[PDB]
Amino acid sequence: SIVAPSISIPENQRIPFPKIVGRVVVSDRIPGSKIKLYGKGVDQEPKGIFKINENSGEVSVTKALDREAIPSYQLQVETTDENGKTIEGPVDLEILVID
Ligand SMILES: [Zn+2]
Repeated sequence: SIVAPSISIPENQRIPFPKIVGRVVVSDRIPGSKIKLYGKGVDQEPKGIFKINENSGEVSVTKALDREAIPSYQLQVETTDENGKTIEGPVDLEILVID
């Protein structure tokens, strides 16, 4: 299955970016299936704020966040085969921007 623990990121982080801020773990995971991340903050506006290493499942933020602008994000994570076809998923990844 997929484990996607919730992340809290303080607003106003300093460089450098990107910063790893968590990882998704499957563990009993398929060769060489990939972990995919989607949603507002990734491939829907605002685009490119978060990304995932499709192998390690480490999630990274790409810039400093402002809690007053968006105080939280809710993304979807899944595992795919080499062809991006869904195996496991989706499951929420919640990201809270803390004061
Ligand atoms: Zn503050």
